[PDB]
Amino acid sequence: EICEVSEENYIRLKPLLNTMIQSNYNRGTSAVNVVLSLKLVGIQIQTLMQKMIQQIKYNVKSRLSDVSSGELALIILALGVCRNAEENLIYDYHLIDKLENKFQAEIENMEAHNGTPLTNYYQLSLDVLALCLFNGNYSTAEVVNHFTPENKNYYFGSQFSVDTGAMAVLALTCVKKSLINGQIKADEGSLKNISIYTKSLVEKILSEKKENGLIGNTFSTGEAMQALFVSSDYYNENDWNCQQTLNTVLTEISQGAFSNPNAAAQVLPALMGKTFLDINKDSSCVSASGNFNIQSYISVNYSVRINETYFTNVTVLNGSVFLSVMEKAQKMNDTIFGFTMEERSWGPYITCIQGLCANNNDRTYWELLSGGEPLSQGAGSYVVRNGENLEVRWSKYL
Ligand SMILES: *[C@@H]1O[C@H](CO)[C@@H](O)[C@H](O)[C@H]1NC(C)=O
Ligand SMILES: *[C@@H]1O[C@H](CO)[C@@H](O)[C@H](O)[C@H]1NC(C)=O
Ligand SMILES: *[C@@H]1O[C@H](CO)[C@@H](O)[C@H](O)[C@H]1NC(C)=O
Ligand SMILES: *[C@@H]1O[C@H](CO)[C@@H](O)[C@H](O)[C@H]1NC(C)=O
Ligand SMILES: *[C@@H]1O[C@H](CO)[C@@H](O)[C@H](O)[C@H]1NC(C)=O
Ligand SMILES: *[C@@H]1O[C@H](CO)[C@@H](O)[C@H](O)[C@H]1NC(C)=O
Ligand SMILES: *[C@@H]1O[C@H](CO)[C@@H](O)[C@H](O)[C@H]1NC(C)=O
Ligand SMILES: [C-]#N
Ligand SMILES: [C-]#N
Repeated sequence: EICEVSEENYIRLKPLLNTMIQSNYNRGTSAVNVVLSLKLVGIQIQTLMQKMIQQIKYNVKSRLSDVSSGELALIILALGVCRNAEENLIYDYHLIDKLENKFQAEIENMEAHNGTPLTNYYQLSLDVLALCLFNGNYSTAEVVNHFTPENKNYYFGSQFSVDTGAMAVLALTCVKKSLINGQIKADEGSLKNISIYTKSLVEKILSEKKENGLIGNTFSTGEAMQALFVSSDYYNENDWNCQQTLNTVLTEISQGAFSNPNAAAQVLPALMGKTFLDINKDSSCVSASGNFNIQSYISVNYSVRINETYFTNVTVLNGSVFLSVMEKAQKMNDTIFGFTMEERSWGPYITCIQGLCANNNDRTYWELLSGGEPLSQGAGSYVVRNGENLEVRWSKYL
């Protein structure tokens, strides 16, 4: 099933539009995914598009190897949504060949280690999808090997990463199309195995559908919708009411739930009935499209768990975010609450506390909780309230 925002309700998407526009004044965040979504729905913003190229050119010279596989995949997608002059940058800077190397690097690490890539299956899926859409050299055999639905990298503890599964589905579907078309060769029987993978992932995705229509959570719904658009083969119209989902999302938007330019960007395409598979490197650009009118305090229970728990009383200004709490709590005692952050596009990401750094290969990270409950937002975004047990917990995957 595919449902779209009624053109009568197109105005409801205004906050996302604005939110993504304000991204301009932020060299910290990425403009790639922002421009990616916009271009994908036939909307062009010069100011953001200019910012995108700036970052892209800045990263081809230096950082070239520091850019992650998925990040490169995203760059490739944003430049090649439709055919324009900027698409040449894909074939000028050998980005596809670069992605093949970065993707292979992910593979190497999975063998050099217990099955963990340099990043994650979400990015891995992005890689395969990009390589697939742009005729890159990838092993369809290696795809079947590493993408089985029961793979550990689809799950975080007990939670099945809806985001990951959704992106996996999109990628796998692309290969599925690239196989039916003579666009690439594959060991016969692979199509079946891929379809089966896809079938399984969809059922898992739908299993995480909330009663209000959300799939996973708010910020996984956007791309879960895309995955479900392209996989009607594996579900009935009673297993999902798309219009309900669309309604719930529209409600949250009005509630400012997508103040995060990355959260906004990732939800935009599905709301307009678009998916990443709508990307055609051989032109579809609708250029003419686009036309736009224009002293309270609070206290919380700040826990930090490793084996033992170090908890304190923190009092901050109203409207303060989780990260601010962490910063004030680190002033109270640096030995116990001193931490390390990285900007990580999405916003501040907590890497180390007390010198204990998260390790990808060790499957370990710091989890953010509110009264023993995993947050749906990053530390910089999550506005804290009152009486909350704000726990930061050393965690693994099962
Ligand atoms: C498909 O899956 C079956 C069972 O897992 C396996 O025996 C076979 O090798 C796979 N076929 C291909 C072409 O990968
Ligand atoms: C555009 O928005 C402004 C906001 O002040 C409003 O005054 C005006 O009526 C709108 N015009 C059109 C054509 O939408
Ligand atoms: C604060 O958090 C810690 C860890 O969960 C807990 O031991 C303590 O009881 C909490 N205090 C309150 C006010 O609930
Ligand atoms: C906590 O305790 C475990 C086992 O008692 C120990 O191996 C580890 O170093 C400590 N911290 C963690 C969770 O790594
Ligand atoms: C922490 O102290 C603040 C004021 O310093 C107080 O409002 C709060 O009640 C204290 N914590 C608890 C357990 O109430
Ligand atoms: C601070 O403001 C928020 C919303 O503006 C409100 O929910 C909260 O009640 C205020 N502070 C307290 C302690 O109530
Ligand atoms: C930090 O907290 C610990 C634990 O109570 C305390 O012993 C120490 O004096 C505090 N000061 C620092 C910065 O180490
Ligand atoms: C993140 N899960
Ligand atoms: C998750 N970052």
